[PDB]
Amino acid sequence: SQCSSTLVKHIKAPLHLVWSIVRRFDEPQKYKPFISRCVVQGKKLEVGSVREVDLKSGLPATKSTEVLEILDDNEHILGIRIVGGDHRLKNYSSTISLHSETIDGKTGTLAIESFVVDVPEGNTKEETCFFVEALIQCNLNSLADVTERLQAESM
Amino acid sequence: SQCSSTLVKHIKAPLHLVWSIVRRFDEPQKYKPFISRCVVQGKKLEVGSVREVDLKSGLPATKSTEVLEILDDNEHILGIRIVGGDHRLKNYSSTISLHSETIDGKTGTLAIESFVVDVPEGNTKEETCFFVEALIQCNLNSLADVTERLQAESMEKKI
Repeated sequence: SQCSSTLVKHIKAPLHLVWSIVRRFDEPQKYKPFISRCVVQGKKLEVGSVREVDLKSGLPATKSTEVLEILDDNEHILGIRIVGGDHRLKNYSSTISLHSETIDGKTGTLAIESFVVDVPEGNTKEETCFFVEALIQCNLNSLADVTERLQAESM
Repeated sequence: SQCSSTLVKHIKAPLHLVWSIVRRFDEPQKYKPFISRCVVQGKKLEVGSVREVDLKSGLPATKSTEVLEILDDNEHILGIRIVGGDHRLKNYSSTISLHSETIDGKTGTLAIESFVVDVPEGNTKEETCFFVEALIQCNLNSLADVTERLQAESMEKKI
């Protein structure tokens, strides 16, 4: 009836740098490959700020409206809830927490993204949820590439 | 700039049965899981015939317009081309063939499906193809499920 799943990604870059990008609720296109532009109505980073995402051309969907639900600069957590948009996903919530770990002897970040979303009418978990897992996996993969180029650029 | 890939499915049912379903160009609902309605204009399944597919509710796209390109009852090939719909898929074309096999001392069918589609611009092949492979793997796995249940039912009719 509803599907929750958790995606994990190891990143070869320092936590503060990774947070610096993740934390931008007004700039998801920073690393999310399917976003074209983003507009935040109100003060960009408060809990309750709505954003209006425009996806890129030639994808199944074109727009998404999302609400920032948690931004914790302390425990490094970011929660959103999608609330509208032509993708037709219903009741989607997603949290990304960021933990400090050590990868290949140097400092690194674990990304943990959880999400919950209703399985559409007439379709099974087995048909649907691997698409949502894929998108996020892709989103995290891109965060890694982006952050690591940034951490490499610093040298 | 183009996304090309082939998928494979080993199905535990006779070829006559799988083809029985797969050749149904007017009813991809029989096994494809996202499809709600299929209208076919004029001739049912003759090369050139077009189908308007309606997707089920709550999905990122609602309609697809596809064309029958190959229907071969003898060689067991079904080729289609998508030419419209709101999935925004550009130059999608797919083709599926069914082949007979004897594996583990029990008859069966290998299905093998190859697709080709344009990659959305401003996105890379890496970010986008696995999505198309996955949907097809999804249809293939479903085909095995549907087909194999039918075999089991038929084998239940043992008297």
